[PDB]
Amino acid sequence: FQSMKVSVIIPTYNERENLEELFSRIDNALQGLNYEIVVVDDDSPDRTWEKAQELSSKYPVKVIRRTKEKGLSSAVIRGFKEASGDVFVVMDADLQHPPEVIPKLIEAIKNGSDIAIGSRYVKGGKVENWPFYRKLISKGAIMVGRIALPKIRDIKDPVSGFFALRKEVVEGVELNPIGFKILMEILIKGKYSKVVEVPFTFGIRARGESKLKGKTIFEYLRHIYRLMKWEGEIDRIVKFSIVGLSGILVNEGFLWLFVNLGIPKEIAVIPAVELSILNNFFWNDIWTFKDIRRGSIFSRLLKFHIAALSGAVVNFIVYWILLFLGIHYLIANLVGIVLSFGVRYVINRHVTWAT
Ligand SMILES: Nc1nc2c(ncn2[C@@H]2O[C@H](COP(=O)(O)OP(=O)(O)O[C@H]3O[C@H](CO)[C@@H](O)[C@H](O)[C@@H]3O)[C@@H](O)[C@H]2O)c(=O)[nH]1
Ligand SMILES: CCCCCCCCCCCC[N+](C)(C)[O-]
Ligand SMILES: CCCCCCCCCCCC[N+](C)(C)[O-]
Ligand SMILES: CCCCCCCCCCCC[N+](C)(C)[O-]
Ligand SMILES: CCCCCCCCCCCC[N+](C)(C)[O-]
Ligand SMILES: CCCCCCCCCCCC[N+](C)(C)[O-]
Ligand SMILES: [Cl-]
Ligand SMILES: [Mn+2]
Repeated sequence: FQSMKVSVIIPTYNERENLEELFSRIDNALQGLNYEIVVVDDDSPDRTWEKAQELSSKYPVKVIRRTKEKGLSSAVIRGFKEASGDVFVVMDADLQHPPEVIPKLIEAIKNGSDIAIGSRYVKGGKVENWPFYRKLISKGAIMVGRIALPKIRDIKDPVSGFFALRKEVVEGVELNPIGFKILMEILIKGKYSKVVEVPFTFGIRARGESKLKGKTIFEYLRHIYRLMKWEGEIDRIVKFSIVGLSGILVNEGFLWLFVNLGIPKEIAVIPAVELSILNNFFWNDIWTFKDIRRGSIFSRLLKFHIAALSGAVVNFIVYWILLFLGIHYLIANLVGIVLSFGVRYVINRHVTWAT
């Protein structure tokens, strides 16, 4: 069936030796299928944009040197533009991504997926010769993206550099050239309805020096912030905070009201807090999250209470922990309130008004 063309897009920088075993193993895996390889190199000081060209005699290889421009994600944007295939496959040259599972990816694409991800962390997936501290900071950094961007909540490896997509997913789509996480840009900005994750084994880099670890992590946070903006999440947070402020005022306003109406001070505290909670729920349901209301309004009210109490507990715990650590009590109080706002937001976005 793959008379339809597959472009295998490979960003390189000082990859050398691998080309031989890379192209060999790719060809073996994609035997007799219609495919091209699209190497996009940013003027390596080291030997190839042109070592790849001598292998053009043995392999269907198109080579691109960008000399004005530089960057991993940027290279893949370029590879998209220059590829002529129906299906794009993206991967690294160092053989950490095994060409032998490329068939499983395109197979997933043929079966109806718009996007097939090579995933270290789905059932079956592996990453060999890694400490578990290393593996968990990885899943940790990922979890930050899965929580901050509800759209990729169910994607266990959205930072993977190993994936396939139908050409249509990225056609007419403007992808941000900054960074290292092109897959994440696509999951947020691309056109698709089905994504699957395909287990594979992350291999040891056979040969050559490492050009990323570690520059990625800060860019990755800056990237998540850019995506949060694009997705409307930053705008929801600002409204949620504005509504939060109104709640603090309403809480005090009823508290003052109840003491001059006869009600004792610590019996008054509770109706005051409940009214502030209800106030906060009302404005969030018709403003902050007006567009993603589901089910009964009572079910959401109840869940909103869980998020409010969770916020209160987090505020309590964080505060006392910072005091024991010797932080000034006003900083401790400020961090308390901000972490409580963050946790309330997350639980509301993911539970109360989940998408
Ligand atoms: N044109 C161009 N190509 C690059 C650049 N940087 C790297 N490439 C190529 O992109 C690949 C990544 O370099 P590695 O040194 O192997 O990175 P890694 O640490 O193994 O990271 C991989 O795993 C991460 C998640 O585990 C991925 O997020 C990451 O993108 C990559 O797949 C290599 O093929 C490398 O030649 C660049 O700046 N410009
Ligand atoms: C605490 C400083 C922030 C003040 C902003 C107060 C709320 C902004 C106005 C939002 C209402 C506008 N609109 C169109 C939704 O009605
Ligand atoms: C579509 C309805 C628009 C709702 C307008 C925005 C409501 C914000 C109300 C809370 C603001 C009160 N406060 C204290 C911040 O001024
Ligand atoms: C069942 C007892 C409940 C005790 C926990 C106290 C709840 C505090 C809720 C804080 C919310 C106040 N505010 C201003 C953010 O709305
Ligand atoms: C939510 C109900 C609104 C009640 C209005 C309360 C008026 C503010 C209280 C007067 C201010 C007195 N004090 C002690 C704060 O200076
Ligand atoms: C992991 C939860 C941490 C809870 C911290 C408990 C607070 C300790 C309070 C010490 C002094 C306050 N007081 C009045 C009880 O003495
Ligand atoms: Cl709240
Ligand atoms: Mn690598």
